Amino acid sequence: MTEYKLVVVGADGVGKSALTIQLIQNHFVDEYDPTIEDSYRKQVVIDGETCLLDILDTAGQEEYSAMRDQYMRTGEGFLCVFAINNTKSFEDIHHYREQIKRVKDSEDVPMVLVGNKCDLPSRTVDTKQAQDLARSYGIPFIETSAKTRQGVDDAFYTLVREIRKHKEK
Ligand SMILES: *CC(=O)N1[C@@H]2CC[C@H]1CN(c1nc(OC[C@@]34CCCN3C[C@H](F)C4)nc3c(F)c(-c4cc(O)cc5ccc(F)c(C#C)c45)ncc13)C2
Ligand SMILES: Nc1nc2c(ncn2[C@@H]2O[C@H](COP(=O)(O)OP(=O)(O)O)[C@@H](O)[C@H]2O)c(=O)[nH]1
Ligand SMILES: [Mg+2]
Repeated sequence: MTEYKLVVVGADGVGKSALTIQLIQNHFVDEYDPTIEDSYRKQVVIDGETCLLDILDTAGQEEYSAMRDQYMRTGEGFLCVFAINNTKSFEDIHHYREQIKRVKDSEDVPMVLVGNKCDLPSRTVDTKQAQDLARSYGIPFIETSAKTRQGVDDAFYTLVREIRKHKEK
């Protein structure tokens, strides 16, 4: 069975854990332990292919040990998540993309830009801003809500499709 290693990265509080738990459990958590970094497996069918998705939901101290470099280097594609009500989390996307490029030693790593919390009314990052950023990176952009499940399947499945396109060479 085909396995895909997905990694969810981004600032604290953008909804990485809520997105992961929505995908895996079809339920919205109002709180998820900020001390829990972990990987979950989910079997799905994407475009007729039965896959195993291994989803690493990242958390912990900001540290750049060689061990953590190798841990991140195992990821085959990355969801780079910001929240559309938090401009700082959007400005931090550059950082996460650069760190992925660094550990993967490539400018062509499967990535999807995810603007989460799209159910909230207090939007500070406009859609055009995010699509412009994603266009400049050459990656898809998807708006999601872990609360309503809007866009959640599409974000993770689009990442899988990006990994397949990379694997085809
Ligand atoms: C509370 C919590 O769980 N986290 C916080 C944000 C994400 C997690 C882990 N921590 C963390 N933070 C940052 O950047 C935080 C900012 C804001 C304040 C100072 N910095 C720099 C920017 F301004 C943002 N980055 C990381 C981080 F890069 C990694 C990590 C580490 C290594 O060695 C490789 C690597 C490769 C690819 C990656 F995507 C990431 C990531 C993420 C990598 N680990 C934790 C980070 C604080
Ligand atoms: N309204 C709304 N709240 C969300 C959404 N995603 C996450 N949250 C909330 O934002 C807070 C932080 O989410 P969390 O998953 O812990 O973010 P993480 O730090 O990136 O893992 C929690 O209270 C979640 O309930 C969303 O799409 N909409
Ligand atoms: Mg979390």
